[PDB]
Amino acid sequence: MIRDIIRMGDKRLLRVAPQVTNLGSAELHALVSDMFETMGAAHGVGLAAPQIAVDLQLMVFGFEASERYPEAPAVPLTALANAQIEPLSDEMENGWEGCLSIPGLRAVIPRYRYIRYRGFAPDGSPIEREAEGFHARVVQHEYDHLVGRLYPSRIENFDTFGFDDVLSYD
Amino acid sequence: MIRDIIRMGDKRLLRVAPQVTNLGSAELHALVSDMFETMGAAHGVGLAAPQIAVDLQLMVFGFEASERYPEAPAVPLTALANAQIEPLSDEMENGWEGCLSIPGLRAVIPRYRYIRYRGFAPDGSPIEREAEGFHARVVQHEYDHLVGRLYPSRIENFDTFGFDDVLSYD
Ligand SMILES: O[C@@H]1CSc2nc3ccccc3n21
Ligand SMILES: O[C@@H]1CSc2nc3ccccc3n21
Ligand code: NA
Ligand code: NA
Repeated sequence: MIRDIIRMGDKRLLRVAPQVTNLGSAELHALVSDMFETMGAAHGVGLAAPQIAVDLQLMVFGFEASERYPEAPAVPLTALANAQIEPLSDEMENGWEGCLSIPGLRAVIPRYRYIRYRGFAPDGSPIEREAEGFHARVVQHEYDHLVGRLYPSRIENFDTFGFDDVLSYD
Repeated sequence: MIRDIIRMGDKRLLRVAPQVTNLGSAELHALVSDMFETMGAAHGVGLAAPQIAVDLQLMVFGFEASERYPEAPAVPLTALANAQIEPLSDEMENGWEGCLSIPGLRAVIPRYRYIRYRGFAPDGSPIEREAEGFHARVVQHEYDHLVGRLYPSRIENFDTFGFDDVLSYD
């Protein structure tokens, strides 16, 4: 079932989300299924549960082909509970981000080029991966939702922030 | 004649505008007339010429009653060329701002409570005023356009940035 994606300005995007404690259950499966469905109808590459007003440490993400990032390598379809992130180097990298809770806009945002992330699949099996580049940037971005943070508070160059149909920065 | 209001992301909002040198002329009058008309149809309280892709140090502003700031005292209808601004104290004050080039959004922005501004009416007579509060905040905001600056780069508390129909911060 497709859920409403709540928009920047809602206090529910601002909360610190608690852990998921129902791994392997029917309720988590249905929620995760809703999130992939919702991500998909809105053409997202990642979606964090608080963007659907569900206060949990959960995100889904991934795709083969993105309408919005027609330049980006495939990121595996992934549902991730209780995400923890560690930078594997200090190399920062700039890239374009948008967000389904901030429709119509995009900005350039610096993120770690290399990370490891860890957590659990919805069936409870553990997940740990090294990620680089866009894959990494997705996971760091969806993680910020779980701590009540959106991309605008990460912008360093406000010349790059604007509407997607109008921007012409490189 | 109502002009297109260009949207955040256009490089033309980012420029340092040159001075107006055609005070008292027919061309400036028609431009200023267009700006009041454009401000009015979009329900603005201020409009700076670069928001209409006109690269000049010019702004119009003022109103008796605002749809968007139903709480705010009347600010006199004013067209101002070659604006210069000086804070008359260091008291900063927070208040809500939006912008016609950033439709649908608003944030809390700190501005000087007290200023003086100086420049010229379109007929060439000089203007100097002390302004406080909302009047001051309008003029400082429209001035930032003339130097290629929008309000998001002034936000200190990103919890207050969001869509106008969704926000519930105090
Ligand atoms: O603009 C898209 C739609 S959803 C999403 N999550 C993201 C994380 C990083 C970079 C881009 C995105 N986007
Ligand atoms: O949201 C409105 C529409 S235009 C404008 N210029 C401004 C300057 C300061 C505070 C608010 C505004 N606004
Ligand atoms: Na918060
Ligand atoms: Na600039």
